[PDB]
Amino acid sequence: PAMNSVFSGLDMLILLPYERRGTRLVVEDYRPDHIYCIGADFGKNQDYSVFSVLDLDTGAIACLERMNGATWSDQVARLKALSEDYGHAYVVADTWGVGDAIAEELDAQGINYTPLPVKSSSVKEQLISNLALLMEKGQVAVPNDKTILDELRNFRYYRTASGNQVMRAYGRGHDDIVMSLALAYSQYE
Repeated sequence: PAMNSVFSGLDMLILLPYERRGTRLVVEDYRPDHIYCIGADFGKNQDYSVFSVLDLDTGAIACLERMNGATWSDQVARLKALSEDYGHAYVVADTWGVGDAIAEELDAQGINYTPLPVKSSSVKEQLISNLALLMEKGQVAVPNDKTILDELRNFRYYRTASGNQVMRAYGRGHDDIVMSLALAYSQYE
């Protein structure tokens, strides 16, 4: 890790085997005695959308779905299917700047969701610090997928011109997986 790495506890991250089924990485199938939620961010244009299914009873990711180039309606339909697959798991959705169509469609399609708009650096910092703390404590368990691990590894601290802290991917990288995981783990006690 570089000096400015956010996830200093990456050594305590539990790595899980999985089966790749198209856009899903499936660690385990639905356990009906457990309660699940899904962290969801939505991509515009060629950006990725990432849905992270978290078993709230074990603290482990059961399934992670990631894709780009999907229509807005297809993003919502895939989220609905994942929710239904995991017992009508509730969605923690980053609703900031998602647009009228997706907002209307979540409601119109009866998706079980709670809004968590990542509307400022302050909100992002709360989400991230919670994930990072849980990680150091050995409570975060994710699919052992190099893309996921690399995105976590490359998430770094910077400062703005006014001196405020910001967190973002190194170089010209992405953080859609990081934020999806943080949205899921925001619910974990």
